[PDB]
Amino acid sequence: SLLNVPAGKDLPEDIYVVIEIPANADPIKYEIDKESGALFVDRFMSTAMFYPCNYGYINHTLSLDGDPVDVLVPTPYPLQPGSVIRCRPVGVLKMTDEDAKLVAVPHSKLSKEYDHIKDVNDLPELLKAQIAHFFEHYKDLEKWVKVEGWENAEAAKAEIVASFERAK
Amino acid sequence: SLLNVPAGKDLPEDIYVVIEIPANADPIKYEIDKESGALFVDRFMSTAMFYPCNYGYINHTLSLDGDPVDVLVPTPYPLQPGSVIRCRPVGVLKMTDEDAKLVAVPHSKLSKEYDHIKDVNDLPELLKAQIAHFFEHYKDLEKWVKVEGWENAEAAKAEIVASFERAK
Amino acid sequence: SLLNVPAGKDLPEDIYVVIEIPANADPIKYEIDKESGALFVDRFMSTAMFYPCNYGYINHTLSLDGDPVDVLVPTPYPLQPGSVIRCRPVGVLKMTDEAGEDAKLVAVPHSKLSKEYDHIKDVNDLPELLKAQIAHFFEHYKDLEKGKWVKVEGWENAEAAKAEIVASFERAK
Amino acid sequence: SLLNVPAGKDLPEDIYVVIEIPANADPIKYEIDKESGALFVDRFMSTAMFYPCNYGYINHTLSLDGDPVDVLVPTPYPLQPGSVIRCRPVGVLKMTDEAGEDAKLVAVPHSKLSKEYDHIKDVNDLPELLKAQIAHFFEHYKDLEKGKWVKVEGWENAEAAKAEIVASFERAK
Amino acid sequence: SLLNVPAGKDLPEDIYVVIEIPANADPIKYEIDKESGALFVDRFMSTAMFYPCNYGYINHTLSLDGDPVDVLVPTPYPLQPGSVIRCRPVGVLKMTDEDAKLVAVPHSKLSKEYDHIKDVNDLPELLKAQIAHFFEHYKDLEKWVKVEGWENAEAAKAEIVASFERAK
Amino acid sequence: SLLNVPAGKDLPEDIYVVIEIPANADPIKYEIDKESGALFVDRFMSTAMFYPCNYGYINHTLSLDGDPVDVLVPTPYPLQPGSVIRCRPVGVLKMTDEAGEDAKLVAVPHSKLSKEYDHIKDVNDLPELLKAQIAHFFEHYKDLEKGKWVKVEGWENAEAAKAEIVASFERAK
Ligand SMILES: [Mg+2]
Ligand SMILES: [Mg+2]
Ligand SMILES: [Mg+2]
Ligand SMILES: [Mg+2]
Ligand SMILES: [Mg+2]
Ligand SMILES: [Mg+2]
Ligand SMILES: [Mg+2]
Ligand SMILES: [Mg+2]
Ligand SMILES: [Mg+2]
Repeated sequence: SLLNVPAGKDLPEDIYVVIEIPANADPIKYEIDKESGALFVDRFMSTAMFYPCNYGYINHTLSLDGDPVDVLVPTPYPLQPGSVIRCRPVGVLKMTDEDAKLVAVPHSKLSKEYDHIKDVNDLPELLKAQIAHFFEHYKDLEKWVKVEGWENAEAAKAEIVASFERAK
Repeated sequence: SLLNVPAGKDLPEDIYVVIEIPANADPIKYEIDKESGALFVDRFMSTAMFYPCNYGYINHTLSLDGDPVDVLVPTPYPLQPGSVIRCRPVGVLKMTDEDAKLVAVPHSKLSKEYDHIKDVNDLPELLKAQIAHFFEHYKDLEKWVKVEGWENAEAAKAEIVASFERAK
Repeated sequence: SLLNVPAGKDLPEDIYVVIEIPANADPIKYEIDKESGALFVDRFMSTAMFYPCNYGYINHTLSLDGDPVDVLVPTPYPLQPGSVIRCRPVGVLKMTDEAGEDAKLVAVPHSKLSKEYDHIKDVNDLPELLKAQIAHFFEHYKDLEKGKWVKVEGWENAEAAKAEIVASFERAK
Repeated sequence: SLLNVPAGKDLPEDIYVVIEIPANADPIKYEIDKESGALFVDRFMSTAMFYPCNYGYINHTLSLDGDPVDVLVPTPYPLQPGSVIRCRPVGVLKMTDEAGEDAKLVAVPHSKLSKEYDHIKDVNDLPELLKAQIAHFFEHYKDLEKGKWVKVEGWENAEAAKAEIVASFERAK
Repeated sequence: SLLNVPAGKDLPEDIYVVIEIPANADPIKYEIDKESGALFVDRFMSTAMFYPCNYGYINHTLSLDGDPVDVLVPTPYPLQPGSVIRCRPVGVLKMTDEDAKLVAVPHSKLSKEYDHIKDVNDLPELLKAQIAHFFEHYKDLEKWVKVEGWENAEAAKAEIVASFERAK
Repeated sequence: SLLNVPAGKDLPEDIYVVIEIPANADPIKYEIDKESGALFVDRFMSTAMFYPCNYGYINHTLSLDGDPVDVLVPTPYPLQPGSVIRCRPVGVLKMTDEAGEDAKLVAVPHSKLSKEYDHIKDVNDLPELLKAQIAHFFEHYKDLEKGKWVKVEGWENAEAAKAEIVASFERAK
């Protein structure tokens, strides 16, 4: 089951992200039920918006807000909900609703299209702008958010370590 | 696994439906293998028809025909096969092939678009007509069905209780 | 060609809307080129949003913004860009952008194409959620565009909508 | 424009079919408007069915029902509404509806677009399942329409199909 | 879980194939992680090619190359990744990278559209040509393959028996 | 009609490309018929491949192969066949097939439709992977066609691309 997926091959550099929401999909917010490991429908988003990246989490992590570390992962093609992808963290969007969303890109073994993206600054400015705007507005018709800013790979990695250790 | 999903938060008012067939999809009839909990292909439908609603069942229920209680769940967007959705029952299409198909709509927490639908009579007449016609004709090129009529929330709820208790 | 499509069967009650952008599609803003009648890519939207309804225009109309009357049309399923749909107007979303005033009509499929909308006779009959999504979209789809802004001002009834159609049709003559 | 598309390269063996509805699509019945050549939404089908094949017509043909010859064309993948495909006729589904008689031709992609259909020379070569689905669809797609009914009467060969094409082409002159 | 799916109802005649890659899909190569049974992203294919058939494996089999027996399964419609389909083997494409890919078609109970295909020779020549060409070229932009030839149902069945027994 | 679409706003820097085949689509090779302007199905590709980019042409151009200049255009999302996109050329893939010489231009969306490509000024700025996929595709998409072969010869810069456009435009006059 998805419940048995490890946090990564080598934390915080090499991680696995369990995808819950594909990039560019219908506005259905799914979530893996932590008890069953099954894909539950969390809610039908009320805004006409879509996640600009595949969205999911790192298993075996516990942040402050209670859940696992949530990650956005850009890919050439939308991924299947419930699928697991190997990535390396490169940044973190910090916001207040405080919450942190990491940005991880596919591991070199899955694709070479991202090798050049080592840090938050290497991410296409538009994409960063879209992620922010999305997080800043998807819940408008409901819960609110306030994007504070981006942080580097180090801070993204620190969040992973802290949450994994905190999960233990 | 899907095998561990509960019948609902509060039977028969608040239930979880394990989706096997998405609304408006290619004519592939999937079914969750009860032993493995895996999605098996039951058959490739022979008619050029598609389920007008997402189709699935309530876990931990056993009707007479042997299976779990089967449910149709309208949603704004097609759901993923194997996904689980929280709903509240509102009616039942009774037919003879006797079989009963409940109609459940998304729980208020997932969407407010259905709050006004409390009973079978609140369902759009077209949709009810489509569900009937579909059930009445999808197996024409194979097994036959004869739609007898709709029943209220109470009867739909009674079917859930009877099947859950019968499952115990 | 799309350029020859009439404004409607009986304006302003019965109109045709030329679809340029389907509902729930990828963020590509298409626009029918006025001279060729061909579907041009106006731009790739910068926000992660999608039109909540099919969006197009009534041909042979000229609003004061120099363009045809814009119309949003909800349909059970997304339509093909470049297709024409028979509708009857039911409301208008009034707004102000960086250029000035703008209005978007909301029209529903005519009774002969579908009965599902027969009960929607006016702006008030539209699901509140739908109205909310349309407003939120227009209010935010251009947020990532330097120098562009939208201020939704409110909705207006069928009568106001029909008024826009006649004025613009006459104005286009 | 689609209005200028020829009936075919060499009628009735080699024809072009203007596609209006793709195979396995959402239940939206499109129709090319005869005067504009534009794709109009004829209606949103009320049943949970979809055309088992791409459906369109041969341009410049006039059958006695006042419309062009209707043709169903199976293809490996669904075609774009408004596209034209070169086919060769292989059969005709004869039926009677509430208005009277109707016939739908079944044509397959010409050998130059694909070799996959070279072995389908006549109505009997079509997979029985495909023939069954087409009949069932026409027999049931209008079930939720008050006052509409279809009674499939049977299939006919390539020769009968080609006969329909020539008669209607000549008839359209 | 998918890990508990049996090899088939009756080996080597009646088997179950666990689908990992749907036919005609985006070039994402998924694979079921053998430890968790979860769908992992193996890699984003670099060529602009797509599997001409649904691709997966027979569970509880171990070939030489180490994995389970991999199967291509033509269907009227693309199948869901992680879904299981009942088929009967009809041929095997042998190649060297040595590797063997079986071709199985849906079991008669799921569809009758394939009853007439009993052996490798009954498969549409184009499809066989497409499978070969695909296998011969998908890894060009990376690992190489050399299609050697097709073999009959018997050889396909022999491969299943050998791998199942070898898996024990 | 598509036949009336101009070659561009300011050739060879600013051009329009009429899309015939979208990126990452089913293997159906569409082609705009030169006389009708309608989208014809040229053929169903025999290989399990798909165009890595949207593919079309610049109207009003005539290369020595007797056809308009072919252009591949990467876009964030696949475009509708028959739509026109404003681009600026950045390179050309030179190749030789069974008929002789051929060249495919690579153009990117103009700055006004999207800023995402502003940094792509020349063939060298294109992602190497993209260049590799395009070459591999043209080199293999016709492998299952008896008597057809492609030999990619190399890439050339913006200048060479712009040269192709002017020569062909002038040549089409
Ligand atoms: Mg959090
Ligand atoms: Mg039952
Ligand atoms: Mg979308
Ligand atoms: Mg305006
Ligand atoms: Mg469908
Ligand atoms: Mg007729
Ligand atoms: Mg192997
Ligand atoms: Mg594809
Ligand atoms: Mg050329």
